[PDB]
Amino acid sequence: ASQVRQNYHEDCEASINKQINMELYASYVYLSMAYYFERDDVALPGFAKFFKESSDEEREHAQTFMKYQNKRGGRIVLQQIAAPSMQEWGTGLEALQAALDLEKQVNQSLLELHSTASGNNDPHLTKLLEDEYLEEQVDSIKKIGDMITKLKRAGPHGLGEYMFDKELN
Amino acid sequence: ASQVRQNYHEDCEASINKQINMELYASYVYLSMAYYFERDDVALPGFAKFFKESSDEEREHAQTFMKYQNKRGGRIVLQQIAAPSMQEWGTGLEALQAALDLEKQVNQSLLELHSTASGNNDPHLTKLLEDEYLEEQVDSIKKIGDMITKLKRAGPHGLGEYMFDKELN
Amino acid sequence: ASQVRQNYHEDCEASINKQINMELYASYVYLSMAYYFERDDVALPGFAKFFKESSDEEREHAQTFMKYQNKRGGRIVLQQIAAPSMQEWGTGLEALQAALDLEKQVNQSLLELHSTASGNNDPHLTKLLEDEYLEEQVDSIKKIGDMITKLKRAGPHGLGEYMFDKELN
Amino acid sequence: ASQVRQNYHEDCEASINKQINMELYASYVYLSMAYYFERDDVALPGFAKFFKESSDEEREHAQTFMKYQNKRGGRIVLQQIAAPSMQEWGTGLEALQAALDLEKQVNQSLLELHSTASGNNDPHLTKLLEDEYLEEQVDSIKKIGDMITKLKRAGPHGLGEYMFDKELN
Repeated sequence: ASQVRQNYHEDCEASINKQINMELYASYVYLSMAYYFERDDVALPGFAKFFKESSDEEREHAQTFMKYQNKRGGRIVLQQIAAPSMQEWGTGLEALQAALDLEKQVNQSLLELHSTASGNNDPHLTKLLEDEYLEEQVDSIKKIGDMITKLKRAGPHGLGEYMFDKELN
Repeated sequence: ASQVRQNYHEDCEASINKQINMELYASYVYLSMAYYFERDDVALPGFAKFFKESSDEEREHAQTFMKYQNKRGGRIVLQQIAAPSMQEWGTGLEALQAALDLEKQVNQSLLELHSTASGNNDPHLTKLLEDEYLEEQVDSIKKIGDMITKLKRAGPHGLGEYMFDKELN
Repeated sequence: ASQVRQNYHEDCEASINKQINMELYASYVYLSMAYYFERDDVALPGFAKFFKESSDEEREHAQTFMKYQNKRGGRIVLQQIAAPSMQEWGTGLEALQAALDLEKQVNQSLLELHSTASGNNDPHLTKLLEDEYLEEQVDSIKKIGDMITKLKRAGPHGLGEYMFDKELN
Repeated sequence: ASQVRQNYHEDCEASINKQINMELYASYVYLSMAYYFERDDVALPGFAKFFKESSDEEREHAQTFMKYQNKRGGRIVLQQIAAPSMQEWGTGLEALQAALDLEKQVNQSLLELHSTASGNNDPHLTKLLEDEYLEEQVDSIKKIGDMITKLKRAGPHGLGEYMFDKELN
């Protein structure tokens, strides 16, 4: 084992590698969306900016887990990153609904990892998840829910979509 | 009696305690509205801010009356604060209409207290009400009336509600 | 359910509503004390300031729970706020002893909520309680205990009460 | 009559001259107290400062009434200023108790003048009294009451009198 490893279970190590892949995949989905909203026939620069920022945040979350793996003496194992499930994401609303679903999937995975850490009596890892992942994920979910409500109000097509896009920009 | 008490009638003292309770209740109604408009399925941050500010103002008015009670040598008696009449407040417009009604109820109570003070020849208290309560109350009622008109114009649902909410934020 | 709700148990949601009511009640008790200590026949401005600050902190803690309820997709339900148990609070020491007792009651309620959250495997809520509630509550209890000891030393009546009041102001 | 006089009754004019004399007398009492507390065998510089300030305030109130008399076209008539009722004022507490009594006497006179103005339908004069006299008088009475309570606490003789005197200085 690593000279640093202490109280770090192999199941937690493996689950962290899975989470790294999931965050990189989410990053890729959001990168896809960011550039979809910059197509000449879409031209929603607020949505584009929102998804570019989201993409960067997910990549940063993957990097934090990679740093964490090394901190604990586990070994990073990187796997293929799947293509995003779509190439075209539809309306602003459809992309936000897809984002909400993705953020809830990621949250579920993080909560499962917390359960694994808790079951293996790893309080350093439960603390990391609580402070660095679970809080950001709930805030992201609340933010996207609010945005969906606001966009539905502003009436999710036409002038309302145009105006809502300005508040993101 | 208090060493400070002079020309301060028991009916005025009692009415001031009633007014403290009414202002705290109004504060509580507006607090309820403020967080209703921050629900993920409502997401009207301008309305939320407006009602949070209104809540703070009503609490400050209650505190000013508590300080006044002590200044005159009366004794503050605090009673239960009723639950707000609703848990969910409907549309932006419905909440403003409820607020207008509440502000008029509070104004009527203040005007009754002015009449009690005047009838007991208490010019210190009539001055307090005129300067610190009645003017703010009329301004509040005018402001909410204007807001209702503006929201009805901007057409009180959908995009217009979304846009009006921005002017409050 | 809310579009945002995930891993949020109805018992936790209900317990948060109870905690909101308890914090608003504590706020009301401390507001009562703040103005009691500004009576002309009491005139302890340090104690008044201490209890006004405490009142504001408890109100802010209620608001943080209201924001939290919305963040998780639960629904705020507001109830009547009871009158403070007293209208007159006795000596500085008696008010501090009442405050200590109240702060321990609140702490017990928070610890019960932590137990409920832990039992429902809600690490987002256990983290909130640990970081935003339980630490502040232990610090408040230690501070009030220290103050009680200091006031008993300064000999809890007369000149000593007068001098101790200055350190709060 | 004066070229400026309008809606100004002779009874109000006369009562204002009486009030000028009363405020000058109060000023003289407080001047007496201020220098009593600077005797070598008294040496309470906080009390001295407090009464010197009170003396100046009462003189300023007399001057405001003199200016008011001229503003309305009445004619100032100045009378003898009585010697203060005492040459030696006893303890700090006895002087504050004498001051409270004097401030209540002055308040009663002002309230009588308000009643005279109101009865003669003189709203310019009722406004003056409310804004420039009655509010300051209530604040003064509250302040002196608080001081009496604080001094009785700090235990009105000996070390406590010495320490209370510092908060005034």
